[PDB]
Amino acid sequence: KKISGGSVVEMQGDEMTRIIWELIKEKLIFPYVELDLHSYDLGIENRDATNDQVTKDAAEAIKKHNVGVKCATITPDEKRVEEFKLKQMWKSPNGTIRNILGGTVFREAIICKNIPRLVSGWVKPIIIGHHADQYRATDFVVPGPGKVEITYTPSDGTQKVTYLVHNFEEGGGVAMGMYNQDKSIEDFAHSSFQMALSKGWPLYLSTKNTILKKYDGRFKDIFQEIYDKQYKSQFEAQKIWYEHRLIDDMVAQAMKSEGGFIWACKNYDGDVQSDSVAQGYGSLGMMTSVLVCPDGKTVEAEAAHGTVTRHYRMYQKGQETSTNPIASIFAWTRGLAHRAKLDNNKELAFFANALEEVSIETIEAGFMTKDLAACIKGLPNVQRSDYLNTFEFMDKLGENLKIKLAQAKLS
Amino acid sequence: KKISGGSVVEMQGDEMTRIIWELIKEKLIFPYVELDLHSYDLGIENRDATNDQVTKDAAEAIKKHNVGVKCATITPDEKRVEEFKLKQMWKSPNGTIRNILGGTVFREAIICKNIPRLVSGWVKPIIIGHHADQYRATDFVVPGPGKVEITYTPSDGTQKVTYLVHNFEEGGGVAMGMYNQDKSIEDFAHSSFQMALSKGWPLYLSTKNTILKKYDGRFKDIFQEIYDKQYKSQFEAQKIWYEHRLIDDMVAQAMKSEGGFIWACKNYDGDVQSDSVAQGYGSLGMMTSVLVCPDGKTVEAEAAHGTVTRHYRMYQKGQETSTNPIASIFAWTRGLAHRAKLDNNKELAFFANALEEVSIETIEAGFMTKDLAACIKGLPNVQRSDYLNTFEFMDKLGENLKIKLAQAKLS
Ligand SMILES: NC(=O)c1ccc[n+]([C@@H]2O[C@H](COP(=O)([O-])OP(=O)(O)OC[C@H]3O[C@@H](n4cnc5c(N)ncnc54)[C@H](OP(=O)(O)O)[C@@H]3O)[C@@H](O)[C@H]2O)c1
Ligand SMILES: NC(=O)c1ccc[n+]([C@@H]2O[C@H](COP(=O)([O-])OP(=O)(O)OC[C@H]3O[C@@H](n4cnc5c(N)ncnc54)[C@H](OP(=O)(O)O)[C@@H]3O)[C@@H](O)[C@H]2O)c1
Ligand SMILES: Cc1nc(NCc2cc3cc(Cl)ccc3[nH]c2=O)ccc1C#N
Ligand SMILES: Cc1nc(NCc2cc3cc(Cl)ccc3[nH]c2=O)ccc1C#N
Repeated sequence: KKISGGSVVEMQGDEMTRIIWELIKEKLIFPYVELDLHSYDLGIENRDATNDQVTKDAAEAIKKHNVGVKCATITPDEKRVEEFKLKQMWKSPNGTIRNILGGTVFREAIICKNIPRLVSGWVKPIIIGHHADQYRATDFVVPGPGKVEITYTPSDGTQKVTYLVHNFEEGGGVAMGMYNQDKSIEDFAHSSFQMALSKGWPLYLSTKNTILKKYDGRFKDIFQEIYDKQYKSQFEAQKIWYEHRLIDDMVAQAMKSEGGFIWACKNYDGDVQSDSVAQGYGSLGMMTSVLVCPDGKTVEAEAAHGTVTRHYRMYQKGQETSTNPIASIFAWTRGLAHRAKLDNNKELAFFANALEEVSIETIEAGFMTKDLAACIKGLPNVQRSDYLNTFEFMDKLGENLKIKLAQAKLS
Repeated sequence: KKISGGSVVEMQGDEMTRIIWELIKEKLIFPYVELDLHSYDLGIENRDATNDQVTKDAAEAIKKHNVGVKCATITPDEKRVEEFKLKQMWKSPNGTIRNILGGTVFREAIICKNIPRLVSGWVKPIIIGHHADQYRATDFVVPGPGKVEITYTPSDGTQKVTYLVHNFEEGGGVAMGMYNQDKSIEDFAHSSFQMALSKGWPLYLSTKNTILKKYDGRFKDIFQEIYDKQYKSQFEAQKIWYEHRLIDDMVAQAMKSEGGFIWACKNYDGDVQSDSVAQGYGSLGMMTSVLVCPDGKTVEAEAAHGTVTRHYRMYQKGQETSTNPIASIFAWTRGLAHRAKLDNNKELAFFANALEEVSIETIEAGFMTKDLAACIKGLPNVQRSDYLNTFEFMDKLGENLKIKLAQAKLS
């Protein structure tokens, strides 16, 4: 008998991650779990043939079913449009899914004891939620002298208000306007509080409300009042807390820490690709994300990395690859964990736990892909004997998962 | 006789760095250099007694004599007001000096062969330049539904451009105008190019011009314009170069590099206190911060760390301290090096370089403070015999500086 897993939305993607994804299904999920599988094919070719309709259906299906697990997908640029002979430059599937579901993206690196962290003392997870404000900035060029003003015009016909941004008296420059709605800050707080409670770690919000007393102040105030009104009691009953920190203070305290907290980052750039610390552990192969909706009901899980084109080109040319499947595995285990939580499914919750722990324990036992060996050894000194290829590593996790599940049949 | 060093503005500070600062003066500078020394005591008690007049006079003195070397100071919080019975929560002296002088801050880690880096590849210094954006922003509350717009009116009156920032439809929020003058971007480029030519390293500018196509577009354009018109020649002379990089590209490239480059960071997210990589090595006492004014002629140097309160507590209680003075020493050498460039002073240029080498050479020979020995071995495997205390380390440097300067009659 396999475990009854229930309703899961699954999105197939592109290139190397598509390959790894099928291995995870074939070798780690399907042998143990029976799913009411809502599979959508978000490969670039299927997205093109359906005029991106598959991406919309998949999003609507997560809304309906509450648990999405997504493979990484090609976001087409002009070079991909030539490669695939695409009908048009299809928007990022991630963009499409985000704006339908709403939510806050939380990223977390998976800790192995034998894999050096940026701070050696980091042994508990650090979980970063970003809002999105560069993404809704209206920026322009100031060609020469003149006034830049930002104005608020009430919908109710009361007096417009005007604020001077700058009087350019000599020469030009550059100017932009940025906003946040109360509604989005409330969603971000709720997603942020829901996560801390569910992982049982404390929550920090970092801002620069010393400089931006109004803009960042609003984030501090909404978080604080939603905490007091709605979450304080639950937090104290898990012996955790919420606290606001100035960014300077948060960074300082985080580098002194052991980890084990949620960090809500009111920030200009929330991209993984521009975050040194995300990029200064193992690979993006050890970075997982979850989109958490404010309801605390609906979750979408993916690897924080891309389709690993470089490795895929090697795999088409027949050459040996060593691609880290951990972030992709943890998309599955976080989705199934959330499935298990919604359905009070003790067996699926155990299984999801077992697969996370077999993943960490396999790497901790010395069995790893090249990227992780390069972290221990330095890339110049890595030998073939220090690591496993993609298929060798997936077979080793399969071996260990079988053994841990056989042993667990004593409870 | 000693070397004639000329005018230097020196700023005394607080707690552990004040102890080390005097020790550097008595053991490494004063025995070999005579200064026309303009000394300002920026200790918290003298700031309070003078109602922070000493801070304002010290900044004016830097503008007049062109070279400042500053010890770390206490930035008062509520606990410091209590501790010292302060009259007011005085503003950071760094802030007061920064906003008085303006210009570009460059932070740089000091590299030793035997001290591990956050990335092994890093064997040459990475110098980050940032302007001294979000400080001159107008932020406000959008009290309820309506249109937030930003509008440009040229002083000639020939046009009116209105951009929608956001139509608030579902309650209110916050909004914000930001600007930059072309002169400020030009000052930032000139400093960045001069630093690259002065150090013999290539220069990268990073922006987010994929999203802020115009705001960051203007940065990219002005840097390219200034390069092509007045630096390309001298860059090719010194076999270095200048390129723009998308921040997403720049980080990944940087983690896979050997270092040895200047990194102009356009980034509202951007200052040393909110940079996690810089905190890593700053808190080792291996990071300097040089403010470089537009003129090209005025610099303030300091350690990128605090007063090291915990070690001061240990010293007040008679415990042995092992505090790293390298960043404090490199503030002096960077300041003396600039003094020497201005005055065309070969003897002082030589002394400055000779002290940097002695410091690095002493650590490479295995003589270091606890934190450095902890970096190599791990704190748990550190024995007393692996490190020197504050005074033993300053004695070793002194002894080693005397040897190297005595052998300035050998070759
Ligand atoms: N759907 C998504 O979530 C998402 C997000 C980002 C990008 N993408 C898409 O992915 C495609 C490729 O983007 P990209 O190559 O810039 O980014 P990427 O696929 O994340 O790969 C960047 C590099 O990081 C390393 N790396 C990333 N994931 C790894 C893993 N699992 N195991 C080992 N090494 C790993 C590899 O470095 P080495 O080459 O040094 O070995 C790889 O070439 C694009 O078409 C883009 O649109 C999708
Ligand atoms: N003017 C400035 O330059 C400046 C900038 C920031 C802070 N500050 C002021 O500094 C005061 C104290 O702040 P803080 O103690 O949290 O920050 P800090 O002085 O940077 O020290 C923080 C920790 O970093 C390590 N560390 C820093 N410098 C070190 C060195 N030279 N050698 C060895 N270890 C070193 C120590 O870690 P361990 O304890 O684990 O050894 C120390 O406790 C505050 O009142 C603040 O206002 C001023
Ligand atoms: C323990 C660890 N956790 C990570 N979690 C995500 C994350 C942490 C983080 C921490 C800091 Cl201090 C700054 C930026 C960060 N960005 C991240 O994406 C990322 C890297 C590492 C490491 N090493
Ligand atoms: C070799 C080295 N150089 C440093 N230079 C300054 C610096 C580099 C840097 C690099 C990156 Cl990839 C990201 C942020 C950074 N911030 C900095 O302040 C900082 C740390 C280290 C180290 N290890």
